[PDB]
Amino acid sequence: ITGTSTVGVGRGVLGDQKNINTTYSTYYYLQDNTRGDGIFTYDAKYRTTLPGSLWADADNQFFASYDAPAVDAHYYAGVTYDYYKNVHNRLSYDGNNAAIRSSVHYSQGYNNAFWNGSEMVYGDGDGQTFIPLSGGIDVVAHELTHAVTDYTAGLIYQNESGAINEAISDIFGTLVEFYANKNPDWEIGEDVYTPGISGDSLRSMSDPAKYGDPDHYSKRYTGTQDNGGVHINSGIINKAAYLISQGGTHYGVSVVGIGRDKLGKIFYRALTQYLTPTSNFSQLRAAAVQSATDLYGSTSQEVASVKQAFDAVGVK
Ligand SMILES: [Ca+2]
Ligand SMILES: [Ca+2]
Ligand SMILES: [Ca+2]
Ligand SMILES: [Ca+2]
Ligand SMILES: [Zn+2]
Repeated sequence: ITGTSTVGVGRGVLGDQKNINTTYSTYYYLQDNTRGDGIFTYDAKYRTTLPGSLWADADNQFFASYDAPAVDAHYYAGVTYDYYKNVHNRLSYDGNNAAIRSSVHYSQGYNNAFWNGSEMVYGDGDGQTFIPLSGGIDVVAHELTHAVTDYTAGLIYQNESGAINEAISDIFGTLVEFYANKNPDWEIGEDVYTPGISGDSLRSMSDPAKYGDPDHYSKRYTGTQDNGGVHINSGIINKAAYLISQGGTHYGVSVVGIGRDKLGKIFYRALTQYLTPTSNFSQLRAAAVQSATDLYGSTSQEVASVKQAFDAVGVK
């Protein structure tokens, strides 16, 4: 919409108060004109038609419980855009400031959120397995990171390249969660998963086996479910990225950690310069080694740690 940029206030899914960028033109819309070609949030009104209606509000105050998921989808897409711009110098997901669109209230009792190739979509959850999925900043950044991958490596969604594609989304979702300093951790989706159980999450990067996902290449899933295990075998790469950052000894192999910032620089470089649509785990290892070589030198500690981490999860 064409109108005047302004700032409204609301409450997110977890009850926290936040300011959001809106546009005024008769109604106040969830349209943030301060980032790129804009961030736009739509109401899918419990249907599956997309994108639905651009979210309109009469007084620029978003404290209704129906407003919550829209507030957080809108706000956390702004934080993800800032992370990619300020840390990696990338303007939106295509690198040319493409508008970011999200729809919330998709379907009824829908336990998922996803990047469909053109925009983000978030269910409200059934209230037991999940609460509205846009309340998790790691979920929002995970999905939007699929858009970055689609415009760069283009990793196909199946078998090892799809597992890499999912791991990349977990890694960057976790880095965004650390960047916003929102009670950060190495788990995925803990803010919106099972509101009645404390301490759990959908997946763990620090110990993927806690939920039964593989943490070593010898335990990979070789069947056909989940497109060849894209959400299961991503644990092998998640564990490797956790080790590179944090260090540790895993199946007898010791890794010195180099921290999150270098982790993010190496993987972003590998993603935007060396991975291709059909890259497999062994090609990911070579891409990450080369990236760390480019940035820090072939005899750096950083290259050494990337090798040890992939050796520790059995990826040669
Ligand atoms: Ca209102
Ligand atoms: Ca957290
Ligand atoms: Ca998390
Ligand atoms: Ca829980
Ligand atoms: Zn994903």
